[PDB]
Amino acid sequence: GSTEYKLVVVGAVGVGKSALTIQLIQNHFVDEYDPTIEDSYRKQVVIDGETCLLDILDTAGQMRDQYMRTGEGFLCVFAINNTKSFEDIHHYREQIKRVKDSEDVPMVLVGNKCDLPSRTVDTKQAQDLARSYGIPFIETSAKTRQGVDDAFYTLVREIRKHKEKMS
Ligand SMILES: Nc1nc2c(ncn2[C@@H]2O[C@H](COP(=O)(O)OP(=O)(O)NP(=O)(O)O)[C@@H](O)[C@H]2O)c(=O)[nH]1
Ligand SMILES: [Mg+2]
Repeated sequence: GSTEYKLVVVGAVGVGKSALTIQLIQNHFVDEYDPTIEDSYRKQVVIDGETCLLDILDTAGQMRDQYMRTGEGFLCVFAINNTKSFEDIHHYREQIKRVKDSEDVPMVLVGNKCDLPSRTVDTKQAQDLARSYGIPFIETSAKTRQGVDDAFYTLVREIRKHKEKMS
């Protein structure tokens, strides 16, 4: 078996967690909203010449300790027209560090819905927060597929760097 990576997608209700994950796995988008309880998915990919098995947990917007314990890296999603969702990232991250007992947990900040018109969260404020945390920031649109593969592949790169360092 090729290296397995356990990725967990977290963020507020309605930000696009499910829409990003379904683009990655099935290559389509839907407008209809079906709220998530707890979903999981598996996908084989090649990243930087290496075959990876991605094991993805797609979490509910509104159980937390257990997924924080199992995940190796976290996709922290907000929507660019949802100020509260952006503010919520601080609270997710604190809960993660506390569960892992560690200042260093692989994470990627994702600002989704970049296809929409009136953004209430600006790029600079998100870039600033990612610089503070020492993690990457990626803008995405699950509607168009812009950035989707980059978001997940970057998270795997962050997990690889963390194993190297911990060694
Ligand atoms: N314009 C646009 N709409 C999107 C985008 N991503 C998701 N949406 C829309 O936003 C709504 C919520 O998407 P969804 O994937 O269900 O969000 P979620 O974060 O999984 N919700 P939950 O926490 O309840 O499981 C749907 O109407 C969906 O089509 C996007 O990038 N752009
Ligand atoms: Mg969902």
